[PDB]
Amino acid sequence: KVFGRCELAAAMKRHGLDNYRGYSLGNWVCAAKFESNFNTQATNRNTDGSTDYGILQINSRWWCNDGRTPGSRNLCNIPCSALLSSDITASVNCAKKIVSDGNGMNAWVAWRNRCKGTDVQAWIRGCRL
Repeated sequence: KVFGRCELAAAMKRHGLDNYRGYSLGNWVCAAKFESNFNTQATNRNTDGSTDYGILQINSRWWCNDGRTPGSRNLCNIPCSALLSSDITASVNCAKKIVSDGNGMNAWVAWRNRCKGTDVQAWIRGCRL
């Protein structure tokens, strides 16, 4: 499923991400944007050998089991491919765990590299929420 920006912000807010663990909604929307799109089925391969899966760009090193890398810690207890669902609930739940268990959003590679330091609230401006 593809979302538009405000559509996705509204869905993430409905799922409790606004201000979760201290992070305003735009942080989460920011880290979802990949290859010019918001797509539940997207994957981003990284040069460190890991891959970011799905709408919330969850990284396979620690958080999900990609089925290929031996010794995967799989902290969200989910196959990575299962984060490519049309319903965002599993991805939300895993992202909440990243930030909570990982002690802040520096634990989320996509956000750390692509969103940290920017005016993240721009991602939710102009939307019904």
